[PDB]
Amino acid sequence: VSSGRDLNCVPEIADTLGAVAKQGFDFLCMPVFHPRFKREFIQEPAKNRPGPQTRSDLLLSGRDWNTLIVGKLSPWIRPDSKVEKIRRNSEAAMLQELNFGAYLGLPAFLLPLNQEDNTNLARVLTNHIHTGHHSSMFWMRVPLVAPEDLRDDIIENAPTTHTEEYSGEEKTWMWWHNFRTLCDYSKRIAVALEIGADLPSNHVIDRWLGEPIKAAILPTSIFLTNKKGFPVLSKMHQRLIFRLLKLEVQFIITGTNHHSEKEFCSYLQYLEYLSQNRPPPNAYELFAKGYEDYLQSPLQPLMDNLESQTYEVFEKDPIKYSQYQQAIYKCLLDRVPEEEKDTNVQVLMVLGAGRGPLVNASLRAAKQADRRIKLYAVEKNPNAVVTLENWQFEEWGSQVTVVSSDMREWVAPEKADIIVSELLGSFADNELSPECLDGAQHFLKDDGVSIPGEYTSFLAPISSSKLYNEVRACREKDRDPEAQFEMPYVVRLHNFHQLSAPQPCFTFSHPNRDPMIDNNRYCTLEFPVEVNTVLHGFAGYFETVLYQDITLSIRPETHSPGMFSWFPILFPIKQPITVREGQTICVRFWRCSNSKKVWYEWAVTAPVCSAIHNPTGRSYTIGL
Amino acid sequence: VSSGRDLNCVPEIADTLGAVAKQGFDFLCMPVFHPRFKREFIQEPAKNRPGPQTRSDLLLSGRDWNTLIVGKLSPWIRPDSKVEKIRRNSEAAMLQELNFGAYLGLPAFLLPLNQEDNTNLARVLTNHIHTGHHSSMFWMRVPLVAPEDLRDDIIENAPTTHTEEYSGEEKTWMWWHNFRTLCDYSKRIAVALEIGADLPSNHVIDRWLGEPIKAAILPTSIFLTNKKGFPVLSKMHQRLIFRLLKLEVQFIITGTNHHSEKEFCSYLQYLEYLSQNRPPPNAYELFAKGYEDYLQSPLQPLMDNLESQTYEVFEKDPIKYSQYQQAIYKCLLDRVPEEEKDTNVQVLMVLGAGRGPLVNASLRAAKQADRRIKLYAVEKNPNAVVTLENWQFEEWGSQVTVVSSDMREWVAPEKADIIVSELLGSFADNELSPECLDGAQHFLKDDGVSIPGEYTSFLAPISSSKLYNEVRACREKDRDPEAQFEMPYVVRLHNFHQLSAPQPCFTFSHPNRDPMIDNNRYCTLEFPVEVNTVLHGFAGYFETVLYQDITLSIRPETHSPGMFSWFPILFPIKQPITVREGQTICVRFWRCSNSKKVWYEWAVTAPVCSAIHNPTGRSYTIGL
Amino acid sequence: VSSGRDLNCVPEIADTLGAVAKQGFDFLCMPVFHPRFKREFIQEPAKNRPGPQTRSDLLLSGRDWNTLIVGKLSPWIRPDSKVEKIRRNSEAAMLQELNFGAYLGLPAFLLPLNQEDNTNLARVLTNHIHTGHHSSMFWMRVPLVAPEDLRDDIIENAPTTHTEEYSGEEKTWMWWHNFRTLCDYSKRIAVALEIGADLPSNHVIDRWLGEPIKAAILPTSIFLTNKKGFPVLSKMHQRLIFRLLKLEVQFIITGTNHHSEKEFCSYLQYLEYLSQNRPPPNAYELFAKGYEDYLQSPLQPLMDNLESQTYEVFEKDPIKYSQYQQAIYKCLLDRVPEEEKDTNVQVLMVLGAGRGPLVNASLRAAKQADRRIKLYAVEKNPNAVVTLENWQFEEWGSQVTVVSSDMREWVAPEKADIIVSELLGSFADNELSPECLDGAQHFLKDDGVSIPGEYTSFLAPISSSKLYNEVRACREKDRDPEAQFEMPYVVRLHNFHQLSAPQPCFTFSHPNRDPMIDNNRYCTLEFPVEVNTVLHGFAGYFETVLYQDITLSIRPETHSPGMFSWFPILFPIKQPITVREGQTICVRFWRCSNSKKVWYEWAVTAPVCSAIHNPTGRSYTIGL
Ligand SMILES: Nc1ncnc2c1ncn2[C@@H]1O[C@H](C[C@@H](N)CC[C@H](N)C(=O)O)[C@@H](O)[C@H]1O
Ligand SMILES: Nc1ncnc2c1ncn2[C@@H]1O[C@H](C[C@@H](N)CC[C@H](N)C(=O)O)[C@@H](O)[C@H]1O
Ligand SMILES: Nc1ncnc2c1ncn2[C@@H]1O[C@H](C[C@@H](N)CC[C@H](N)C(=O)O)[C@@H](O)[C@H]1O
Repeated sequence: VSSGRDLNCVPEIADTLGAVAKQGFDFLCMPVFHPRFKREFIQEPAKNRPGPQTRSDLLLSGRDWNTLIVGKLSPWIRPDSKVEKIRRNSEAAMLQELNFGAYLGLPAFLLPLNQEDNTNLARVLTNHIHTGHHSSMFWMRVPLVAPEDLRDDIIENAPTTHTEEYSGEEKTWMWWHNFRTLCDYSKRIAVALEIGADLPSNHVIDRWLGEPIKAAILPTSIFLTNKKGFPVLSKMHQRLIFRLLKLEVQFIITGTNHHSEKEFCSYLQYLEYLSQNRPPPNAYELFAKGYEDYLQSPLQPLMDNLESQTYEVFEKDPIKYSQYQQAIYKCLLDRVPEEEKDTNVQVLMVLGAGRGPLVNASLRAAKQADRRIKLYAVEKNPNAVVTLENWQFEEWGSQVTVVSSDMREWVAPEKADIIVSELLGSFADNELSPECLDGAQHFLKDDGVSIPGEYTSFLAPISSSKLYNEVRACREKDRDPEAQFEMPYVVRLHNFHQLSAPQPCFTFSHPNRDPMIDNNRYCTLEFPVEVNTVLHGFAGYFETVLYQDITLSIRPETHSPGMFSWFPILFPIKQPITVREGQTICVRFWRCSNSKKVWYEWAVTAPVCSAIHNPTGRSYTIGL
Repeated sequence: VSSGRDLNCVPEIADTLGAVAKQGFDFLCMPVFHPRFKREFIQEPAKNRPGPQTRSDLLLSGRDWNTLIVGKLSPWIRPDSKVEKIRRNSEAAMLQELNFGAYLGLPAFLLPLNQEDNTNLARVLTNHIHTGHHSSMFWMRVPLVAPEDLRDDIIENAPTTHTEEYSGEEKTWMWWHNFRTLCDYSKRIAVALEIGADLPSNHVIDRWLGEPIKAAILPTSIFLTNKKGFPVLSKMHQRLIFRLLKLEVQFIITGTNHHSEKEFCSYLQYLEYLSQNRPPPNAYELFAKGYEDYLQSPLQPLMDNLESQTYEVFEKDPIKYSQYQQAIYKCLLDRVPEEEKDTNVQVLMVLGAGRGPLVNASLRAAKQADRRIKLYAVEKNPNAVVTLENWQFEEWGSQVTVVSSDMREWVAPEKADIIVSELLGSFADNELSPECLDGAQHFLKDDGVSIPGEYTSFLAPISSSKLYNEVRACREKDRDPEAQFEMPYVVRLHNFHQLSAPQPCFTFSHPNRDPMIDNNRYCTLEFPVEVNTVLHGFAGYFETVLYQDITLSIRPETHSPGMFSWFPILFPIKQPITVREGQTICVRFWRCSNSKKVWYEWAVTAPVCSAIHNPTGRSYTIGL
Repeated sequence: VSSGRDLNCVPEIADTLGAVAKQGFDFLCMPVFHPRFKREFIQEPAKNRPGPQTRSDLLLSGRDWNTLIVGKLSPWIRPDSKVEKIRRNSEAAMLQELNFGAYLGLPAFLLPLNQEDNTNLARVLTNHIHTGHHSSMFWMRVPLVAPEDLRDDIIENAPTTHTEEYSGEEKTWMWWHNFRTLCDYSKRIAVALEIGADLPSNHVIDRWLGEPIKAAILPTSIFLTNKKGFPVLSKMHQRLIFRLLKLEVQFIITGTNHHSEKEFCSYLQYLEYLSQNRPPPNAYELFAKGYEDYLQSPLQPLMDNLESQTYEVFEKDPIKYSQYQQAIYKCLLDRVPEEEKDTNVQVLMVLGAGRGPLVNASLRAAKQADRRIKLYAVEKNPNAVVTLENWQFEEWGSQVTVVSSDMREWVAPEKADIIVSELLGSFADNELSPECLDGAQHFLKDDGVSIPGEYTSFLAPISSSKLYNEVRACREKDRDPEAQFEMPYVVRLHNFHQLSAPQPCFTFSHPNRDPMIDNNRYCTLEFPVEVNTVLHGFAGYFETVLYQDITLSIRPETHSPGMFSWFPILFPIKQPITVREGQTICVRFWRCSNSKKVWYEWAVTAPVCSAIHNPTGRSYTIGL
C-alpha cells in the first residue's frame, strides 16, 4: 500500500526524511516554507526582511524532490480573508509557495478547503495552472465532516445542532464541487479526503463516489486501542479503507503518536495489515485490471474488418461459447425427436462465423444432442475466411461449407432450420445485429429458429467527475470541438456512482415476423433519484435470450458469471446536470437510420433540458 | 545489432522461423501469400478459384506475427503496368495483401521501388493508410544502383553506358523522392536501402543522408571471400556499414549461401563482428544519446523562471565554467599589477547568477590570479535567489552580496570593473543577452570589461526529410495550422545533411559604445551548393569570445571539446525547396523587436522564394 | 470607365481635387507626405525637426479620403538600399506613411516595384498588414518593360542589348512574383501595371494574364498625335486597353500634358471613347456577368433534392432542350418507318424527369417526327414529383405515367425503346450519370437506345493567382486545414490563363454492353507548355453525344452556341508549381468508388510531383 507521513514540523529535512523512510513510508507531506514565517510583500520595513526566504533546494537530490515530497501551503495563507491586507499578502504568498514547488519539481502540493468560500483561492490556483505545463498535482484537503460540525458540545450558550440536516451534513462535498467548477474541472486538481473519528451517515460518504480521490488522510486520533495496546480502526472505518483501496488511493498518516507505549510505525503496520487482508479480486476484476475508466471506441465489425488479435480476445471467453453450445444443444432436441435422430439432418447457418468458435460450438452441441447437422459458415471478413477455409480443409471436412459473403447479399442454396450469430455490442444492437439478421431472415425455414431469439438494452444514470474529464480530453483537431460528448464509449466504469436502477431501453426479436419492419426506436425513461448529485452520463448494458432459459447478460444485477466479452457502454452529456434528492431524471433515446448509417440520439428533459446529442449522426454513426 | 533474414521460399512457417532464429536472426521477411500464386479478381472461371487464398494466421502466435515477421508484396503485383487487366488485378491483390498484413498485426511490410513510375503503387498505398490507424511500417525496397545500371556488358548490340551521368547515377533517389511526395511524407513510409556489389560514387550514397532509412539490405552476393573461406566485405562496404550503424538501421541478409563450405550464419557472424568493432562514441555522443532529432522549445530564462533541475543540468558542464574561470583569471591579471595586488579590490558583478556556479568560478579565478575581488550576484528568479542566499550565508560570507533584481531595473551602489554573464542561447542572442546587458551597461566603469565581450551566430542550410516530418507533426489545436514551421527548435540534429558551410549571421559586442544602439538586424546569406538535394531548413550555431583567446563554440568546425550545454537550433521552412548542384541557396534573416518582444523573421529568396516566416512574431516571440 | 489622375505635385489638396474632378476623373493618386521631404529618425539634430510632419487630415472629409484618394509612397524611401542608414530611415518612413494612410482610411496605396530585390520592402509591408485589419489595398506599381530595358541607345561605351532574351524580357513579372510569394499571396496586394511607349512581345504581356491587376497606368508620353492634334493610341495599345477593360481594371493617367494645344481632359476623353466603343458582350457573357471567378460547390442531384429555383434556372436554357428534342426526333425516325407510323408505339423513359422539360421535349419530338410514343417520367425527388403529377393531370394525360422512384430501384412494367436523361455535371460523370444509367440499363430493350449515347470529360492546366487565393480563403473551422484544395469547384473562370490545349480525360458509353462493368478510371495526361508560368490547377469541361451528330459541349473550342447550363469545373492543387517554357505538365486523375461514394483523386508528376489530392475521398465525395 502507498503511504505518506504528514508533518508540520521539519527541523532538518534529511534527518526527518530518513526517520520517515525508516518507519516504512513512501513519501513525506511537509511545509516548503516555515509554517509560522508570515511574510509581508507591500509594507516597509517588514517587506525588506533579509533572506533566505526558506531552505535550499540543494538539501535534497532532484529525484528526492520529484518522488518523496508532497508540498504544503502555509497555514496563515488566507486568500478569501475579509481583511484586504491579509488577502493581498496571501495571494502573493500562495503564488510564491506554488512557484517554489514548481521550481522543486514536486509531484503534488496540498491546499486546504476548510470553509465554504474559496473563490479567490480557486482564482489564484487557476492563474498558477495557466503559467506553464508542470503536470504536477494539486491535492485539495477536504474533510468528510466540517470542523464546525464535529466540535464538542461544551459551549453552554452556543449548543451544537442536534437536528438532522440531510443537505447540510453534505456541506464539504459542496465546498469541493464549487472549487472544481470555478477551476473548470482541471485534471491537475484532485481530492485528499480527511477521515474523522465519527464517520458521517452513508449518504454523506458515497457523495464522494465518482470524485477524483487521490489521497485519504487518517489522523492518529481516530484510531482505537486494542487489548495489546496497539492502534486499530472500528469495523466501519475498516469498510471505508477497503472501498478506498479499490480506488487505489494514497494513504496519509497525520498527527502525533497517541499510542506512546508503541512505536509510531504501528499506525502504518495496521494499515499494511488491512491492505494484505483485503477481500480478493474475482476473474473479471483480474481481467479488467488496467482497463478501469479507460475509454475505447466501440468496435464496428460490419463496417471494419477485425484484426486476428481481436478475434483471439473474443475466443478467450469460454462462458459465452458454452452458453451458445447449450442453447444449440437444447434447440436440436426440440426440433428432432429420438425416432428421427439418424434420418433428420438439421441445416445450421453460423452468420458471422469469424475464425470459427461458433462453428465448433454447433458441432459439439450436435454431438452432445446425438443429432445430425449440416453447417454453413458465413463470413464477410476475407481475412477471417482464410482461417475458416484452412480449418474446413484440415479438420471440419464436407460437413461445413465456408461462405465468403455478407449475410444480407448471400443467395443460399438451402433454407436453414437454425441460424446462429454473435453480432451483439455492449448496447446489444449497436453492431447492427437487427439489420444483418433482417437481411438473412429470408433463408430461414418458416418454423426456423434464430439464436439469439431476442435482446434488450438497458440504461442507468451515472455520476462520475473523472469520466466527464476523460471524455472532455477527447477533443480533436479538425472536427467539431464538442464531438467527443456526442458519441458512446466502451469503458470498464470504475470511479463512478450509479444514480438509479437500470431500465430497459430497446428490444429486438428474431425472426422479425412483422409486415412493417422498422428498426428505428424512441424511448422515454424516468429514473427516480434518492441522493443529491451531478449527472455526467448514462451507462448502457444488455441482456439476450439465446434459447429459452439460456441467456447472456452484462446488466449488473443479472451479469453472466465470469463472462468478460463486453464492458459497459457510456453515453456522455455535454453539460453536467445538478440533481436533488427526490427528483426524477428523465432521458429520451432514439435509434435512427438511413440506407447507409445507423445512430443514436439522446437528450435529458428532466430536472432540466440538455441539447439533443448527436443530431443526424453528425458526430457518431454506425456504417451499414 | 538488429538483424533479419529475407526469404522468398517458406515451405513450413514454424520450421523456417525456427531455423532462422537458430542462425541468430531477430526477424524474418517473407511472403504472406505464395509469391507464384497469381490471383484473378474479375474474369471467370479463375476468379472463382476455391480457397484458402493463403496459409492460416493460427500457424503463429499473435506475439510472433507482431514481432518476428516482416511481410512482403507478391512479385507479380504490378500496379503501374501498361496492361489494364494486370493493373486492376494488381490493385485488388495489393489491397488484399496489405489488408492481410494489417489483420496479422505485422510490424512492417516490404514494397519495391524497382522502376521510375510508381504513381499507382503510391495511390493504392495512400488509400490503404487512410483506412484505419495501424501504426505499422511500410519499407520501400530501393537499391543504391538501379538493376539496368548494374547489368553485365554482355549484349553485343546494346552496350552499357560508359559515360558519367551525375544526375542519372542518382536516379533511385528520385524514385524514392517522387513516391514519398505523392504519399505526402507519411511517417509510416520509410526506406529499406539495397546495397550492391559495386558501391556507387560518394555523391550517389550521401543523397540518402537525411532520408528515413529504417533497413539496409545486404545480398550474400556482395560478400568477398577471405583466406579462411568466410564471407567478408570490402573496406568501402565496411565504411558504409559503420555510417548505417550510426543511424541504428535494421540489417537484412538476402540471397542464397554463396560460401557453401561454411554455415549460412557466417554472414550474420561477420556483421555482428563489425557491430562489436565499431569506433567508440565520445562524451558528447554519450550525453546526446536519446536526444537524436528530438525537437525541443528553446528555453526563455528571461520570460520564465527556470526549474531547479534545469540549473542542475547546466551545472553538469565543467568545460563551460573552467572557460569562464580562465577568462576571469586572465582579465584580473590585466587590470591589477603585482604591486597593487594587496590594495586594489576589483568589483565583479555576476549578472544572472542562477544557483551560483559563475560566482564560484569568479572566486576560484581570483584565488588563482592572487587578486582581491568584491562580488555582486544579481538574479531575477526568486527561487534561484533561495539557493543563492543560503550559499551566501553558509559559505560565501560578506565578500558576496546577493541581489534579487532584474539587471535592467537594478540601482547599483558601486560601479563594476568586470560584469560576468551567461545569457546565451543556441543562436547566441535568442535568450536576449544583448537587451539584458544593454540595460546593465550603465553600472560598468568607463574602462570596465564585459565577459562575454562578443558573440556571433552562424547558419547552415540542411536537408532532412525526418526533421521536416517531425516539425510537421507539431501542429496544434487552437492555433494557426502552420505555426510549427514559423518557430525555432533546439535539437540534437542526427538524421540530416549539411548542404553548405556555416556562415556568420548576427554579431553583438559588450559594452555597446555606440550612440545609435539598435539590436535589430537584417542579414543576407549566400550558400553555394555542390549536390542535388531538398532544403528543409537552417541549422543555427554560435561562437563567443569570453576574454581574448578564451572562447566557447558550438559551430561544428570550432566546437569546444566536451561541452554539451547547447545543442544546435533548427529554423524550418513551410515548404521543401528543390536545389540543383551548382546552385546558390540565398536566405534572409531579420532580428526584430518592440518594447515587449524580440523575434526572428526569415525567408529563402534563391533558387526560389519562400514566404516570409514568422512575420510580426505571429507564431514565435521572445518575451522582454 | 473608372479613372484616376496620378500627380506628384499637390500645392493645395482642395484646389487640386477640384481641378481633377472637373477633368472627369473618379480619383487622385497623390503623395500623403511631400515627396522631397526626407525625414531623419535616429541622428540629431535632424531627427528633432519641428512639425507638422505633413498636412492635416482635416483638409478633406472622411468620405473624400475613403473614396477619392489613392496614397503614394515617397520616392526617396529605399528599404532595400545597400546603405544601412538609408535602409533604417526608409523602414521607419515606410511604416509612418502606411500608418498615415490607414489613419486617413485610404481605399488604396501605391508602392513601386522598380528593381529585382524588394525583400525588405515585402517584409515591412507584411508587418504593416499583420497590424490590424484595414481591408485597404496595396497597388504594386510594376512596368511591363523595366526602365533599364527601355533606355535610349545614346551611351557610346555602354550599348543596349540588341540580343533577344526570352526570359529576361519577362523580368518585371519575376519582380512581382517574388514580392507576392514573400508576402504569402495576401488578398490585399494587387498589381498597378505601367504601360510603356513600345509594348513588349506578346509572351511578355500575357505573362500577366491570371495576375490580380487592379489598375493600368497610362503615361501621357505613350500617346501619339492624330491629324486634328488630339492624343490617341496605336492599334496594339487599343487591343491591350480592350483586354484590360474585360478585367474591369481602374485606369490611371500619369505625366504632364504633351498635347499643349489641347485641354488635358483629352487623354481621358479618348480613353472614355475606347470604353464606349468596345466590342459588345454575347448572351453567355451577359448571363455569366456577376459570376466571374466566383467559386461554387458542384450540385449533387442524386444525394440532394434540388430546390424549385435550381430547376427554374436549368429550364432557362432553350438550346439544351432543343438539342434533346432534335436527338429524340432523329432516333424516332430511325426506329419506326412511315408504314409503321400509325401502329408502332415507341416506349420512352425520361430518367430523372425533374419538373418535366425533357418530357415536353420528347412530346414535341414525337409530334415533329409524326410518330407515336408512350412516356414514363421517373423522378426520385418527391418535391419535383408534385410538379410532375400536377402537369400530368392538367396537361399530359394518360400518355405520361409519372413514377416516383430511384431509377436503380424501379421495377418497370414494360421495356424501353429509348431512355432519355440529363444527369451530367460540368465534368460530365461527376453527378454519377454512369451509376444511375447502369442501374436502369436492364429495362431497356436489347436494340434499345440511350440518349445520351456517350460523354467525355476534358482537362486543361491553368494559371491563376486570383483563383488560387479564392480557393485558399475557403478554409473552414472543424475540418482539415487544406480540405478546400482537395475538392472541385464549379466556376465561371475569368482572370486566368489556359496553359495547354484541353485533352480527353474519362469516357462513358450507354448502354454499357461489357461483362466486366467498372466505372473506375485512371488517366495520365501530358500537357506541352510553351511559356514560363505557375500551375495553380486544372480546368475541366465535357462533351456529349445525344444522338449521332446531335451534341452538347462546354469544351471551349467546340462550345455549344448560347448554352449556359454548365460553367467549367476547377480542380485546384495545394501548392503552386513553377513551369518553364518547353516543359511538359504531367497530371494523373483517378475516378474511384465504393458501394456508398464516388470521388476523384489527382496528382501532378511532372515537372515536379505534388501530393496525391483527395486520397480515399477524405475531403470530397459524391454520394450514391
Ligand atoms: N452482415 C454480415 N455478414 C457477414 N458477416 C458479418 C456481417 N456483419 C458482421 N459479420 C461478421 O460477424 C463477426 C462478429 C464477431 N464480433 C464475432 C465473431 C465470432 N462469431 C465469435 O463469436 O468469436 C465478424 O467476424 C464480422 O466480420
Ligand atoms: N535581466 C535579467 N536580470 C537578472 N537575471 C537574469 C536576467 N535575464 C536572465 N537572468 C537569469 O540569468 C540566468 C541564465 C542561466 N541560463 C544561467 C545560470 C547560471 N549563470 C549558469 O551558468 O548556470 C537565469 O538564472 C535567469 O533567471
Ligand atoms: N437515380 C436517380 N433516379 C431518379 N431520378 C434521379 C436519379 N439521379 C438523379 N435524378 C434526378 O434527375 C434530375 C437531374 C436534373 N439535374 C435535370 C432535371 C431535368 N431533367 C432537366 O433537364 O431540367 C433531378 O431532378 C434528380 O433528382
